[PDB]
Amino acid sequence: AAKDVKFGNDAGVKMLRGVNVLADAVKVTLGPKGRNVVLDKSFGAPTITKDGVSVAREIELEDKFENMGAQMVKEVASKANDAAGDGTTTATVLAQAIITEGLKAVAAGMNPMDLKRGIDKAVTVAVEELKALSCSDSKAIAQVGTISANSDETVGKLIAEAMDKVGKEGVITVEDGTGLQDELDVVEQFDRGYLSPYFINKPETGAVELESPFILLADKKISNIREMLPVLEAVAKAGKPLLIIAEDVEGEALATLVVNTMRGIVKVAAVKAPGFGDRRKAMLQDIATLTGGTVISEEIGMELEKATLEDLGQAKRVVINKDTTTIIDGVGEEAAIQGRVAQIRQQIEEATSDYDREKLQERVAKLGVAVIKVGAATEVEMKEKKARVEDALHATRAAVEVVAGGGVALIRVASKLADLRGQNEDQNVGIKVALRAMEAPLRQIVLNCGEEPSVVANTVKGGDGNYGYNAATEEYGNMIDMGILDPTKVTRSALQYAASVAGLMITTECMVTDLPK
Amino acid sequence: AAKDVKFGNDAGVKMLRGVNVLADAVKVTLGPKGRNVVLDKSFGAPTITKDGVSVAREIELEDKFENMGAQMVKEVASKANDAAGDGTTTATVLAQAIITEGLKAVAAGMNPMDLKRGIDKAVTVAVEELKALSCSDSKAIAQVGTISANSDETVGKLIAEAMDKVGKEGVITVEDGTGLQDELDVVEQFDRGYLSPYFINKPETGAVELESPFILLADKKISNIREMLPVLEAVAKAGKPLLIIAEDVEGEALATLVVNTMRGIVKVAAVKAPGFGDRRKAMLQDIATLTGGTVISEEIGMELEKATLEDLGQAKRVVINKDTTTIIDGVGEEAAIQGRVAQIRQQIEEATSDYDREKLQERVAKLGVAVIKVGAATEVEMKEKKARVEDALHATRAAVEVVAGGGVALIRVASKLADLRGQNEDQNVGIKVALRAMEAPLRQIVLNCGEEPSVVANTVKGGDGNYGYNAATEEYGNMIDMGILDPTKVTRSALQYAASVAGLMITTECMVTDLPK
Amino acid sequence: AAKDVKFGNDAGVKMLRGVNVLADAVKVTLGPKGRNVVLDKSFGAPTITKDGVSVAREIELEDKFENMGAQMVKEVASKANDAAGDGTTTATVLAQAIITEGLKAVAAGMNPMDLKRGIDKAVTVAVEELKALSCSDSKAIAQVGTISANSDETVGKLIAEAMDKVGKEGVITVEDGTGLQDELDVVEQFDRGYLSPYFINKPETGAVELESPFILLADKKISNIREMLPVLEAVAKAGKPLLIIAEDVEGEALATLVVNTMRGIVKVAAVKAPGFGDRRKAMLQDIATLTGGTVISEEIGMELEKATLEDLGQAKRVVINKDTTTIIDGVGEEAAIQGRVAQIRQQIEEATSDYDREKLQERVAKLGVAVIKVGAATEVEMKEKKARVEDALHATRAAVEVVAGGGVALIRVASKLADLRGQNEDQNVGIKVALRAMEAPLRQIVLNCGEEPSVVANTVKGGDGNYGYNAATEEYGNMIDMGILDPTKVTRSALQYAASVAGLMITTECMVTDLPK
Repeated sequence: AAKDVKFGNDAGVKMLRGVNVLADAVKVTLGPKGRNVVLDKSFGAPTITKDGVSVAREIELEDKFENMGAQMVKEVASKANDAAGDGTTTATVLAQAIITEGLKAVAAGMNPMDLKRGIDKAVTVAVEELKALSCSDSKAIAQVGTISANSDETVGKLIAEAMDKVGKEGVITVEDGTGLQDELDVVEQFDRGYLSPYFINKPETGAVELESPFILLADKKISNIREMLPVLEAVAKAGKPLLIIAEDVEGEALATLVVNTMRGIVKVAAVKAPGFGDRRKAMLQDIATLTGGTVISEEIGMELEKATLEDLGQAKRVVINKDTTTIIDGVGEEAAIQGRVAQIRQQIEEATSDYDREKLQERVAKLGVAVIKVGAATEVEMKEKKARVEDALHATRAAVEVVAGGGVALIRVASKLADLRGQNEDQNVGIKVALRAMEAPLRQIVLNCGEEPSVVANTVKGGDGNYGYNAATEEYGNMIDMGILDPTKVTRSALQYAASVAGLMITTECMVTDLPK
Repeated sequence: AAKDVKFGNDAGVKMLRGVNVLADAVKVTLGPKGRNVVLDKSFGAPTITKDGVSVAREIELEDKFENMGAQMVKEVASKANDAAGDGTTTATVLAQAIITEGLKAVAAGMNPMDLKRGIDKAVTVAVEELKALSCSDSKAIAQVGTISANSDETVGKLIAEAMDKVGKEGVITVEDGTGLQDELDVVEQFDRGYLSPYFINKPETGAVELESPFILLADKKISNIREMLPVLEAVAKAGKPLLIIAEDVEGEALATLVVNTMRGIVKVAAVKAPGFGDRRKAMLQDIATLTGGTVISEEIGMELEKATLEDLGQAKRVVINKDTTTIIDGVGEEAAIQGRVAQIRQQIEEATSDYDREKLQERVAKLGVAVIKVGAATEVEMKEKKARVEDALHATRAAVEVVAGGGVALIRVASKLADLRGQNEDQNVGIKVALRAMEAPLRQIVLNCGEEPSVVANTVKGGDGNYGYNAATEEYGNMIDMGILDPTKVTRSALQYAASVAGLMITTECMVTDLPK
Repeated sequence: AAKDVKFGNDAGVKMLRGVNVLADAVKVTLGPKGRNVVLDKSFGAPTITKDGVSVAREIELEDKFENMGAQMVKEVASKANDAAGDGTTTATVLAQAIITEGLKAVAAGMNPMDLKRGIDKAVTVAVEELKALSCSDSKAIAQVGTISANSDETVGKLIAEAMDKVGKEGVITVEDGTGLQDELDVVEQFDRGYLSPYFINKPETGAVELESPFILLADKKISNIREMLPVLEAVAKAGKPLLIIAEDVEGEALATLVVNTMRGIVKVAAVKAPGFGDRRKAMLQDIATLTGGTVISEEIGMELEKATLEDLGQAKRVVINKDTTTIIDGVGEEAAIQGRVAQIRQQIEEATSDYDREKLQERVAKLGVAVIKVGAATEVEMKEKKARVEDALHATRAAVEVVAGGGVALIRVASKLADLRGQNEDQNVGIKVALRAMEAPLRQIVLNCGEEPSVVANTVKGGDGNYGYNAATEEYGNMIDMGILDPTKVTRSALQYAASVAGLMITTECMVTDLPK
């Protein structure tokens, strides 16, 4: 359709307004004194939140261009959430700060490209400086978990031990307990999410759950639909849920499965094979050995139509997040899986490239799941405990993949980079833009407290090291001694993502959108 | 004509906007880092100023009610200017601060009357506290003189020289120097201004100047016009200028003289007799002896019509300001004047009431005069140097019968009154309203510097005594050691006038104005 | 009437538009390739000009605020025209450049006061640097004379001839030639203009001309009107024109004379006495000796009314410009004047202060006169040649007590100040604002040629010294060798006036004007 095009400054103003609308709505929920935000529910009473992520999801503007700006900075929160699993609001306040001052410098005549270069330089030097000041050990892992579950020491300990058993990389799932106590057991996960939403049968978690499903392993991309019908019929009996782990399921057959899940029971859930090219099919073999199935390869491609339930692997349970699929308890234990492990473990011995050995080591490391059965007290208490552990786990994993909290770490880092220079004046301005934005988080936390940000900032900048401002007690002191910590992971992730999106927007010279007319 | 009436809140909002428009325009010119304000000239290039008084004079709003508010607070500046002769901008920032928070408290439900009482209480305790922090010895006279003269050591010394010669209670005048340099000599003025403007033949100074005029001294109030005609005719020859120092010139004969000055040469200038009742006519006799004239009393009232030029005293020159008339060089020197002095000097000996002696002492003091002849710098700068000396002289005499500058004095005073309470909560709120307004001056000075007012204020409040912030060098230190002083006179006057006008506005419940329709 | 008030940015935008409208209209006429501007005549064919001054006079905008901005920058042209007598367009392009970038920096957050300080610092260092790149010997006088006379060798020589005869400090006048050719002869003026316009009987020159007028010399300020009537009556016979050289003529008697000149013949013309205080009356005596009159002093003040025509001096002709009065051929030659000269010449011998001798030397210099009689070219071109000579003469005398043209001088000066810094970043920005504006003149000259300003500017900045761009031949080369010179006077005056007005506007925080409604 007819488009609307805006260049330079005209496009810059529309972007700035859009980011301000989103950022302002989000930033009010920062810190222990974060204010509430009312999100109008389609039906019933409105939602009350202090959670930034929840607020951002609702932000969409009428002005096509402003909305573009809001959707661009919304990428900061989502990316930081996907990486660190926390600190999205901090990322949003940092992004806005860099974009605000960045665009103002552009309007002043500064070179967009130079500005970006200066900002990027400040961020690289900042992250390394952040490392110097610095969630690896179980002490920290247990400390983050408890914090994520309202100081519940029980939950933090369960997570720490869970990660200590299967490694801070292994698959971990939370299940219901069987009469009090807290159980932990490894009962025999790849980076692939559902090819399309809607498969999400549990909207609250944004994940797909399948109980005792069959797993169709294919080495080709499904698109034909029709030749899949005979396999679907076979799965329609007993094991209702079906998990398709093919090379890829094209929009053709994929759209058919999506339309079939609606109304027609649980049906099927589709994801793509882990890895690519050569290692893709060898990786599929590992899944086949776990689940006890047969991979329908190129030559067996004709067989895709006459694939019996014997060729379909099976598992006790499977959970598919946005970008992670975990197969819990596969059917083909010991003998099969262990023999597979013996082969690959012998592959590393066949010394070739150091690369191969690393990749093969990842495979043997993958071939079980560690289930955490929660404290089964009464009935409702067990449901809450599971809700606590579930959220606390998710937050700890992101925290794993500490520095003084309250935004003092970034301020302390900015003080060190005061002499940082670039190749020119514009690059120097960009550097200072980044350093001024590193004060934004603390200033916003203080602003929400009802105190003057300029004063508190000045005082903390006057202090040294872990000297910061406790927004909870309205008192200054040693942040770490007061227990106000931030994983170095969430802090650097928030800064890096804020700077990348901000860098893109500052480098933008033209915007195109469908005309309202 | 038809009026427009607004009550309570409706009237309060209109007043607040009006005061904000005036105050905001004025306050930008506060301190050493005061910003410029462009005043559009009717013809030619616009005026550029950092002088608050000049800006305020131009302020007039379209909205009848808002204009009323602006004209009300404009009274603060004019009154403080008339009293201290400086600190009008400080007075305006104080007024706005009290009015802003005062009206907000009113809108919150507070009792206007109680609020005013609390504010007034805070101001009375503040001025006495200001006195504690703040003139007999020559050191004190010279010190306050330099401060009032904008840290000019020369001027401060001159005021000390004069008060050392004729005494601190003696007569002191200032005029241009004959042969450059800077002179001071002792050679052998009452509180009454022109009864009506227009007589002002010199618009630039806002004063009336008469050269070799005749002085008609009358002990009755002129209103008849007609019986004055014969005397005016006699003065129409040779000594064109005429000065009427009668008991009072009623609007009847006064309006006739005003209409006659226009087009009909310089004509006459009218003022009323110094003092009142009994001492009024005895005071007139003193003027008669100086000028060498005869006072037309009650009985001589008929003679008012046949008053010859012999009865009219004469002087070399006379200058009539808004509220001061000065007779320069009277004709009747030595013998006449000296004999008059001998009588009154002998009156004080006739011990009766201590009161009489004080009043009689004022008379003999008026009838030598220490003539300060300013430094003749290009004969153009003579006017600037002259103005600076008379302003400093006036301030020094008032002091005879300094605090830390940069608005730190008021802040230091506000710290002492932190425990000040009233008869109720509303009175306590009003007290705090006044104390918060005492920080306004410093915060505005800092705001104009480009620095954060909340931070600098916090730091100065953390210090002690003369510890303040030098806005010129952007450095903290001992204000007095840095030479940043403020006459206690300008400071207390600015606060008192700000509080009085603010008290009136906060007590206002109804506004009436001519309808625009 | 009701006013309209605008603050900060709102006032800044209105000012910028106004200055842009004026500057843009004016700058198109800059240089040898200046474009034409059509000025609509009230009656007849429109005016066609390449003269900037003529264009500026016509500029007046509808928007009250924008007009204020235009009238403010219009002050740059008028002031530079009054000082250097040329370079108004250059001044206007410099002003606009400083204001444009200055206001943009303000909008960016920069401190107005700091900016002004930086600009002022750049200008002071620039003018001294300009002096370095830039008059005792006849060669220097003639050289600067030709340059000021638009490279006219003839005029430059004449100024050298005159200063060789009566000295460089001597008196020099210019007038029409009697018998064509071009004459120069030595036969046996004060800084005071008409107290009020309207006296200007010759609108084309903006000056007052009186033929064989009487000269009333008074040592007091006239205001009485009435006592002047008898003297006016005496002058009403024979010598119709009258010139009043009193201490000052106050608006009272002045307004009466102005109303009398209208309809009532030529009447009288009033100006104030040269100098002030003591030397004022001694200076009046010198005029009295020339014209052959008697000065009515303080004591003779009564005589002001009975001042006979014998007391009134007389001259052959008198011309009163805006700020200069010249008495041509006084009646009291030789004996009287020469005796007066003998006294003052003997005063300098009485060694006291070096100051007195300088001032006394100025008096004897005023009381021979080198009469330059312009080349009589058709008696019509005589007026053009005459104007050109007096403008060049005025400029040469100022130089006694040239740089590369085409705007290259300022560019060369800006290159030197590349390392100039201030007390802070804002002051550094202001400095750079001034340096960027110094390229404006050349860029505008090139822009009018039809060539790319950025390219030519870059090339000249790449060159050295007098290397510039000849806009006439479209060729680069040594400006001075090509004969493209600019008096250092016009260049520094244009820069200083541009910076002062720009400094005021940048310091402006509020604008007030009569409401259109």
